Amino acid sequence: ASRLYTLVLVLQPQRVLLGMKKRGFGAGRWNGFGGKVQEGETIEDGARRELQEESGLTVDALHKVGQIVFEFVGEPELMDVHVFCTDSIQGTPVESDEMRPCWFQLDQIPFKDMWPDDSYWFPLLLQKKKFHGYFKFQGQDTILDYTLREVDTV
Repeated sequence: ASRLYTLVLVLQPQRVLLGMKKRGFGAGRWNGFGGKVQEGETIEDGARRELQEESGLTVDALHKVGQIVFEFVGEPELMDVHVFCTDSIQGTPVESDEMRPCWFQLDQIPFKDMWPDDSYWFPLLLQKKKFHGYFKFQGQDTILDYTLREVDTV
């Protein structure tokens, strides 16, 4: 058993929007926007909801760019993360209770203050390659196992 999550990256030609997670899981790291998919919404609709709740933004179109499965040692549910991108946003990002948004130049992405798996798969998002990733963490800092590959269909 896995649990569905979303992650949304707003990726423009020379900049990417990230949020500093203020509370809960991953607090104190920059990440894309997202969360648990709820009952009664599609995965994409949950990604839009989470982007709106966390950043205030709405989007015309979301593109599927990846799937990453996370195992956390000692947690029974795997996280099945569906990764989306958009260039097209509507509105100005604003801070929420969960996230403080900020734009980053593509050569200044703050990997040292991001989940450690991001260093591995971001290069693929930036190159516009679709991917499937798996990472096994021991706590929040150590990757014990991982796999990563490009795919044709996400």
